[PDB]
Amino acid sequence: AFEAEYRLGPLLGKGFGTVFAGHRLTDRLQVAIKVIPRCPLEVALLWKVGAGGGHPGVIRLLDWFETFMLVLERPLPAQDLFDYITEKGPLGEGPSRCFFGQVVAAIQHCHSRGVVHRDIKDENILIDLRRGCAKLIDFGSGALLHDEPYTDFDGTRVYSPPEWISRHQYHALPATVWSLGILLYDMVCGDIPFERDQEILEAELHFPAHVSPDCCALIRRCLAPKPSSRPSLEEILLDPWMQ
Ligand SMILES: O=C(Nc1cnccc1O[C@H]1CCNC1)c1csc(-c2c(F)cccc2F)n1
Repeated sequence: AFEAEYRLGPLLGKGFGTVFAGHRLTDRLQVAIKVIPRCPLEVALLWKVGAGGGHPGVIRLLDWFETFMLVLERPLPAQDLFDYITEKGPLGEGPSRCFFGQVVAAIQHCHSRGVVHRDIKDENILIDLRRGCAKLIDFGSGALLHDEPYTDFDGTRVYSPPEWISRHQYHALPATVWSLGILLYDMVCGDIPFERDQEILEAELHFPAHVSPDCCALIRRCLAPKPSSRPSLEEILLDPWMQ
């Protein structure tokens, strides 16, 4: 059945499992097909967040199969943000604001469906380059959202907050916001702020000279060491740099 409705094209990336470009046979709609080995949570999380729309900041799930294979939308043309930055350098504050804005709303959306992505990072933001639009991908390591802390966590280390590194403490919202701060620093500076555990734990920020102080202040807020010092998502949207 899979091989009846869909044709796998080139490998696009191989942790998540593996993602391919493909087409849906009947109408040659372009899709991405994500293969996983060993029903997975990702399908459920994608369902919850897709259901009735749901959001333009989130890649839609279109179909899934056992043999596990997920059929995802594929904007044409598209590039993840990591590769974009590799090729083009930091986004610069005007387009970061817009993309950062979109990511935050996608995250808010997800939280509204009770889903925490838990792996926000630039490899996981797809830029749909026709519409000028960021989309969240890769829910393979997300969870259902709760007040209660986690240790279910298997994220990307360099986007993980100090209290996870130090205490194995994962609080969904503060850890999300921490990762947003990493991402934003990524976007405007062209690299992550902290490469090693020790750097995360110290959390010391040295901004390149080109980063505006407005952008600095927001990033410092998101990357506060103590998780309760961190803004909520609404505070971030209301930050003066975000206007
Ligand atoms: O779901 C996706 N991706 C993903 C999911 N789940 C886990 C990992 C995923 O991606 C990996 C490759 C790029 N970043 C991580 C996805 C949908 S469309 C797409 C995509 C594209 F349309 C053009 C170029 C590169 C692309 F990736 N990707």
